[PDB]
Formats: sequence, C-alpha cells, structure tokens
Amino acid sequence: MIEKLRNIAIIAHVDHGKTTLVDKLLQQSGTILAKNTAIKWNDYRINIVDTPGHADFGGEVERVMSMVDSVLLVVDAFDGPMPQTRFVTKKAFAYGLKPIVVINKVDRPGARPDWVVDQVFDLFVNLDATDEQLDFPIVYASALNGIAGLDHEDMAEDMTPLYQAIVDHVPAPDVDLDGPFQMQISQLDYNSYVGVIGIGRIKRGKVKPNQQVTIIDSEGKTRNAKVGKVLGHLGLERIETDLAEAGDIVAITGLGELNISDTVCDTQNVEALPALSVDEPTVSMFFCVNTSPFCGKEGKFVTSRQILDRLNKELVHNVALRVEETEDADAFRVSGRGELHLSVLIENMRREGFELAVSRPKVIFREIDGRKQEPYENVTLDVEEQHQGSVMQALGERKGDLKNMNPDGKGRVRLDYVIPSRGLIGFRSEFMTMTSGTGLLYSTFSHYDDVRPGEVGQRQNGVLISNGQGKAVAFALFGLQDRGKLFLGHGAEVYEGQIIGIHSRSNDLTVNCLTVLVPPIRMTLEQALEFIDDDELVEVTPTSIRIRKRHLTENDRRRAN
Repeated sequence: MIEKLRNIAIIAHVDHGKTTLVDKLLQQSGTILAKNTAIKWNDYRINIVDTPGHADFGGEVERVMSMVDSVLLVVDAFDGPMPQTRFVTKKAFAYGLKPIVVINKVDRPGARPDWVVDQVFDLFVNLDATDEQLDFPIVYASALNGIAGLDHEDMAEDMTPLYQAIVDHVPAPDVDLDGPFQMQISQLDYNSYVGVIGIGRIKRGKVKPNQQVTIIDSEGKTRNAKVGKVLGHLGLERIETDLAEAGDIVAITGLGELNISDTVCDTQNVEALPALSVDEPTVSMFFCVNTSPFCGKEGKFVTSRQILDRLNKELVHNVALRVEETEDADAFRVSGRGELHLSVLIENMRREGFELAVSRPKVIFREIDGRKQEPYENVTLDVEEQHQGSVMQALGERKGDLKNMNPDGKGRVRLDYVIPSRGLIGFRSEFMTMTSGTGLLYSTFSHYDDVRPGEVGQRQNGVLISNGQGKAVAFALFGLQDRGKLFLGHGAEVYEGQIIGIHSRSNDLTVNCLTVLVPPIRMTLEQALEFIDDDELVEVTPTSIRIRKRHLTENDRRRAN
C-alpha cells in the first residue's frame, strides 16, 4: 500500500495553456504555475512538477526530471509540437521516462489532431526507445469545456480520461518506505519568514519536524542539522506536515544554506545520493582580450582578469559550459553546448561593455576505446521546394546523411539529417541566405561516433586586408570593389590587418583603402563567426564587430609559411 503516488513533470510551449489544463485538473479533483501542483484524485496523489522555460540550461530541467517518473507533453491541436520544447523532451527521454501526450485546444477552428500526432511521433526521433514511442498514450483535451478523451470526436464528460492515463501509465516512485531517511535536494526556494528551503523527492524513509539529520554534499563533507518545518504540497500551496514519507515531494526548512545535490540523511545512516547533470560541451572557442589598435575605445572592460572573472561567473548558472586557462594568458578556452550557446554569452558580454576577440568555433573530439570520435546531431530542415535540391547538396558536402524527406503538399518540405557538428557549424548563415530567409532549421545532439574521414569545404574566397590605419576614402573603395565585395563605405575607421572585404578569388590580398559605391556587406555576429577562418578572429565591442587576421602585419603572416 501507499503507492497511490504519481510524480509527473509537465512540458508545454508557453502559449499552449499548460496552466489552464492543470487548473482544470485541480478543480475537478478532491483537492504562472506553481513549481509543484499536488492533486488528490480518488485515493491517488498526483504531483505535477513544472519545467523551466525553453531557455534555462542551469541544470534545472534535469533536476526536475530526477524527481519524477514520467512526463506530460502538452501540445496545441493546430500548432503541433513546438521546437522550443525540443531539449526538455530529449532530457526526459534521457532519464528513461515515457511520455503522456495531451493534445489540447482540440475544439479550436482549424484543429488538426491527426496531423499533430504524426508530428509528435516524428519529433520523437530524439532517439527514443521503442518503449517510449510505441505505447505512449494520447489524450485529447478541451480546457474550455474541461473534457478529455482517447478520441477527440468521442470525448468524456470531464477530465477522467487524463487522470486515468496518468494513473495507468505513470509508474509509482522507486522508493523504500522502511529504510533510514534519505532525500536529495533537487530544488531551492526562499521565504523571508522561514529562510532557505530545500525541495526534493524523498528517496527513503520518513522525516518529521525537529528530526536530527546529517547533510552530506557532493564531495563527502558533512554537517549536522535539525529539521525545522516539513512542508508537504497540497494544491498550489505548501503546508506544514508532521510527517513526510518516501515518494513524497516536499520542502524542508531549517537545515541552513542547502545546495542542490545535497543529500539529507538520518544521522545513523549517512549515504549520499549520486549527482546528475553530466551535460558536456561539444564545441570549443577561444575568448581573447582585444589586442588591436582600437583596444578599449568602445568597451570599458578589457583586461585579462575581468575576462577570466566574467567567464568564471557564467559557470554557476551554466553547467554545459567550461572555461580553461591557456599558455597565452590573454586567451581562454570556452566550451559550450552548441555554437549558438557561446554566441549569446558573447552577445550579452558586448552589452556589458566588454571588448574581446574570439576564434572560429571547433568541435571537441573525444577519444573512446582507442577510437577518435566526434559529436553528431539530428537536423530537421523546412524549406520551400525551390530550395530542396540546393539545400540537400550543401548538406551532402558537409557530411550529411539524409534519413528522411516529407513534402508539405503545399509547397514546402521537411528534411531529416544525421550530421556531425563539424559539418553543421556556420551552416545556419549560409542556409538562411540560400533559402532566401524562408527556411527553418533545428538541431539536437544525438551521439558521439567515429569521425567521418575527410574535411568540410573550406572558405572558397580569400579576404581583402587593410595595409594601414586611418579612415577609408571612397576614391580607394571604388577601386577595391573591382576585386570583390566590401564590408565598409566612406570614412570608416580602419587599422592594419583588419579584414575589409571578400576577395573575388581564393587567395588573400593586402590592399590600400586610404589612398558612388555599392552597399557594404554588414555582418551580424553569427554571420561573422561563420565567415572567419583559422588564422582569423572576430573583434567584438559593445557597438561594433570587426574582422581581422590573427597576425596583423603582412610580414608576420607571410613569415607563417
């Protein structure tokens, strides 16, 4: 007995009314979303733990997933599944969890449930076991009428089908009621009256107010403490209990400054629960102090220390990230999840008043069983049919393996690829122009595997490199556009070694733009990071983005050969 417990996490796009759904489940029971919603339906206790927004790689998602035994994916009957819920879903599958899928707003005009079922099932090649895609239940919902059913055209008179699906398909928590107390802190909270609050799912035993405990951290260091209050969850609120047991998701109040991954134990049996979120980076990138003639002329913060400090500050609220020191004490090896991750770190360092230069992002190879290996991704593209042949060939050049293609029937088409990150880096910029801006691209890390032999097509064109420092005059630029496209027009301030344009041919050319014009190519940070080669950097300031050679003088470059 006492396993009428169901702990489930809920996933939804922010516009797909997960708040409205839970609210309906709440008011038809015997009981921004609360972080936990405790529902009493029949003799069952259903904990619905919320998931963070689509942008939150602090490890919060896998903290939630470590407390629940299933997941509830809510999907609009017209929009279908949204790309933003991709990563939360991939992590639920990573924790072995099976999904319950709810297709709500099934009564809205233009609803197409059969269609979104296929989408949800197809989105489900986030490499999910047949256990997770075969036999996931589908429950259609209309929050307006508060009705659910296994068939949208044959719905029940209330939400009973959704309750039953949860009871039937969510397993009871894998816990022991009889052992000594053991609970890992998965979430933290705070209140001015009660202090630091530790939230988790009790793995073993039971806890009472004033119970003597021992907290062991991730390392093995311990301290004794006394439980203040034991807050069980009821509805959207918390309330003091005299007793919480194994399987319960509760909050404990008097243990001091708890940390995530701390394990609260009975003093007689101190045993730490294993930590979780090993989310390793797959793409590295050099963050360097700006050593250019414009150093510290647009950015306030430029020394090596404010760099190393700010980087070692994103570490607390980002764990996919790594930061290393290099032999060069003016450069740092920053590694993140994808190329997009490191971009936003820079893009809002720019807004902090930071001035720095960065290298082209490369993949992190990893040796496994004597075999060198690289990361692969699952890529899904949506292009107009007039771009299909062009997009395909490009991905083939970038070591892409076509796994599926599926036409809209209305002009567009979806393509599915397995591709190494090595070949997908910088593709986004090319793709968007190549597709004339219509195309959509979404990537998801798949697995490491043996490296595909060969290289990705290098930049075909060389660059135009400024030979001196000063303001660019139009009399020179008109002569330079005879040899390629420029990055700047009249009177732009320029120094030596700065890349000022794209050569119409393959070799680099050192020219003079200091000695009536086509609009200059202006590049976003994303475009600039795609452009540069291995002997180049992207100079980044709060208000500017310049591209420069690693070696500024033409003599230094030629010497490197």
